[PDB]
Amino acid sequence: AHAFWSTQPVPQTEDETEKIVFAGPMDEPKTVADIPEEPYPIASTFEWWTPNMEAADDIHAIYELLRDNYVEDDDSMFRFNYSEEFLQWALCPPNYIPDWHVAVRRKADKKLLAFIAGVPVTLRMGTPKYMKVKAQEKGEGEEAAKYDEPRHICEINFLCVHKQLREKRLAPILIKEATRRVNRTNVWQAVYTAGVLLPTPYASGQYFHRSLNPEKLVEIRFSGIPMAMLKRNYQLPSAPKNSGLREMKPSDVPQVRRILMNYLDSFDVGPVFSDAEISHYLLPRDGVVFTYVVENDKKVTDFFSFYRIPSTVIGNSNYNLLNAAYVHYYAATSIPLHQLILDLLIVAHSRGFDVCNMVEILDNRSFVEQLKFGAGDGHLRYYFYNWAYPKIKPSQVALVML
Ligand SMILES: CCCCCCCCCCCCCC(=O)SCCNC(=O)CCNC(=O)[C@H](O)C(C)(C)COP(=O)(O)OP(=O)(O)OC[C@H]1O[C@@H](n2cnc3c(N)ncnc32)[C@H](O)[C@@H]1OP(=O)(O)O
Ligand SMILES: COc1cc([C@H]2SCC(=O)N2Cc2ccccn2)ccc1O
Repeated sequence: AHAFWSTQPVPQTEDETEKIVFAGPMDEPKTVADIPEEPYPIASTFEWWTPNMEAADDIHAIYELLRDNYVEDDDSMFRFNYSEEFLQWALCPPNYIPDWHVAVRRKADKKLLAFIAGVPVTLRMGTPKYMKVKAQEKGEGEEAAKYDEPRHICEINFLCVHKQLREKRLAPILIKEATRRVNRTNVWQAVYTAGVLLPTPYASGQYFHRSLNPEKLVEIRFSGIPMAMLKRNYQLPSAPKNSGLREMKPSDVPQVRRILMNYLDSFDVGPVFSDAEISHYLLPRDGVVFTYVVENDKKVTDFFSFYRIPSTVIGNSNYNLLNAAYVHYYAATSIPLHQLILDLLIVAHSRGFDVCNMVEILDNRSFVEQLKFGAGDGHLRYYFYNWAYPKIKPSQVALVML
């Protein structure tokens, strides 16, 4: 059984979620007034802390916790090493809610012991297309469309319990207190992803990896194999191919918004961004996010973005860090996607990245073979809290998780 997740308003089995035909809430309907104003009880040796994620020193403390105690691969060879500048960026988008950033500290020495963050996101999460077709067949269109409006919900990430406190049931308490703070803000859904299987994902996709520095990837034992031929296989132009590719600037915001919103529209689950959220999530930030538009005749017709997450290489001597670029949002209207993403690779490689990672969401599958991405061991499972949702393919997901 799941002593925690069984008590939660999520579908409980694969079986249950094959049964779901309409999008909609699961729990009893509640009001802010129904929600306790006191934080969830925790042991007297601990205290709740709300870090200030725009304070360098508080960001550094979260940083160290995640550097030492966040997500590893199944073989404990790699561990995410999210940068401080990246943490500020991911956790402080426009209209972020400081109270959604939730820590536990040892009351004695203020040692940071645990963390979970929520940020606001406006998400389209109405009944998916294949199920609206069935609803129409059965004269149930209105029930199917009832929750079509884009919803203001919580996106959770960065759940982390210090290694020294593992399997002590501290993660359920963090999730309950996060849930409480979010509910007190009159928000009743969340979206989150995990590499592990929990009850119960609405979508799952494989990760894909494109080697940019195979010598290094082999050396750290991420890849296997002659090195001259492997280098030759993965070699890339030294400069981008699309004439008038350039980094995004602030005046591109409205057109990038337009073409992104038009594109993400075609997917069942996807975010809606204001101009302020496009500027936050897509304007270039050194070491963090990198975004390039195609502009021809003073008009932005395509773009791509990727973000950086270095990983600690745990076992190797010769290297302590892996530099990885993650495919972020993009849109193509003037060139095949593979031609657009080729430039992403050239740019990533030119800037010193070792590998380009993505999950098979969006139309990421459409360029896998031609650009030489290979399937990895990772899977990313997508979940909602308090939201019934029919199983969809990952190529119907348009929400990139950081
Ligand atoms: C309305 C708004 C709602 C807001 C909240 C929305 C929900 C958000 C949900 C969180 C979204 C997070 C998205 C990400 O950030 S996914 C990345 C999570 N982080 C890591 O994997 C870092 C390395 N690992 C750790 O820090 C710990 O092992 C964690 C903290 C993950 C578990 O700590 P620990 O190992 O010390 O265990 P425990 O004894 O305290 O707790 C055991 C219980 O925890 C359940 N568990 C294990 N892994 C996960 C997991 N990734 N999501 C949710 N639950 C998980 C597990 O099944 C068990 O419950 P049950 O099986 O007994 O029933
Ligand atoms: C080792 O395989 C994977 C690792 C990961 C995550 S787990 C901790 C981490 O640092 N990963 C990122 C990573 C590590 C090595 C190569 C590419 N991506 C995601 C997808 C994968 O296929």
